[PDB]
Amino acid sequence: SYNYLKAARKIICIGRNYAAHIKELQPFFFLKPTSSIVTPLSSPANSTFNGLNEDGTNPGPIFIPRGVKVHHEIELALIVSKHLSNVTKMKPEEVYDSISGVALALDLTARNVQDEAKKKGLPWTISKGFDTFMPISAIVSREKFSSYKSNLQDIFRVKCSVNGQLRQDGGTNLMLHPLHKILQHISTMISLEPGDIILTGTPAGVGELKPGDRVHCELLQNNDNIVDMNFECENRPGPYEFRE
Amino acid sequence: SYNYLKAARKIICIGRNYAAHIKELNNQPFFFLKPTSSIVTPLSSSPANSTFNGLNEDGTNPGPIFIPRGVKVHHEIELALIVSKHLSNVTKMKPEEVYDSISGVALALDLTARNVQDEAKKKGLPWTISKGFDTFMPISAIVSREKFSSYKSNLQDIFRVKCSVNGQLRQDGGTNLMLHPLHKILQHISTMISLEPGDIILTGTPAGVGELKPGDRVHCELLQNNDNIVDMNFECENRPGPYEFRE
Ligand SMILES: [Ca+2]
Ligand SMILES: [Ca+2]
Repeated sequence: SYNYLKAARKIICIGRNYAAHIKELQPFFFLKPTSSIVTPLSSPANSTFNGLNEDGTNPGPIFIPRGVKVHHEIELALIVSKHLSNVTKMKPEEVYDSISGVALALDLTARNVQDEAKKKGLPWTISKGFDTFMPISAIVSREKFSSYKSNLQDIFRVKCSVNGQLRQDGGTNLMLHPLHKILQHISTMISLEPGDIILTGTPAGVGELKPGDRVHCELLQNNDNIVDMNFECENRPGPYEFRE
Repeated sequence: SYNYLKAARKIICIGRNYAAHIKELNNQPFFFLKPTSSIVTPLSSSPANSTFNGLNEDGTNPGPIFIPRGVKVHHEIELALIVSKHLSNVTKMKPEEVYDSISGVALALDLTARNVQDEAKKKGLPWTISKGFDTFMPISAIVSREKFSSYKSNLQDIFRVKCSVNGQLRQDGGTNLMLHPLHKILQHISTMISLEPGDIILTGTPAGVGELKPGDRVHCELLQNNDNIVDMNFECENRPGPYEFRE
């Protein structure tokens, strides 16, 4: 089921949210356009995005734009199911009641474009929003993990492999800002509504992606595979070309 | 009609897009997104502690401009285009094609948390929050293209925008001062972030940016061939939540 993708009016993400070292066991956010959504192949002309299908699907490859160095970032996505506006405080048990399920997503980033944006203090939008820059899986309904209703913070494990090599493998228990604080903090600035997709950060191990690479990503629940997706990278057509 | 608002999948904006001195007129651009959750319409357009609870079947969201605690807000009056078709990897667009790529235009305010944005700039961090607070995109009803069907060969020079606060005029400029024209904006954007019917594109603001504080009265308008086609007003208030900016 990819239908939830049609109800997504917004995609807000959190950055640098995973511990790289034991000792560290403040936050910034950025948007991603829903036009960047792309779904696995097994789910017009010169077009790199023509809108989602009736069922919310958008099968296609990752379009690496010319001149751009793309880095992959595997992440757990929350599918908000309630209206959250200026929440003063949320407890772990409440995350479950605020979402309809989760999904496995890749927060593709145009590294060199972002490097230049950070240098000039300019918007990150483009480096984070190219078409297909948010490859995502089908939704995993909460009922599938209602048994962990009181706290979902430690049950998930996310991993990403490129060309048969494991590059990222982290558990959500390494998260710096927990799920309940993410939902609460955000609501005090940019109110959330049903259908909103929230990316919660990526674990260490970010690597690059080039045309021809095969990406295999997984989402585990108590070390049990519940999401397995694959994407192929190709050259983005059109006239775009990034040159510093 | 504010129904178009319900169909907007995204809001993209172009920055520093207006000449401030004659000199540049006889001759680079960056973009950023805004959440549709930042939309707010005039009080006469149509729960608890909520500064945004979704749009009505109307497409409206009548309300004040909620200014966050500790935040300094700057107003930016701008012309918004309402895309009507799929634009992806377009190689070239002529001024004449703008009319057929939109269903109309609207008058919008691109509100910004200046001190929050200054900090982001220094730290090289995203502008999202400084540009996305609820109500940070006050916007008018739609102006259907038939209204200006007569200039379908080139709409670049027929509009003018103006913003005034507490009775005093602050911003006033014609779209003829735009550094990057409407057809180029649409074209260039499509080569990175494809557009689909319903997308809203903010096209930049003229010089004269100023501040808005709780209790302020904002009056903005859009003219076509120097005739007022849209006139909207907004009230500023204190954001009612736990948020507070401190440097
Ligand atoms: Ca990320
Ligand atoms: Ca602006």
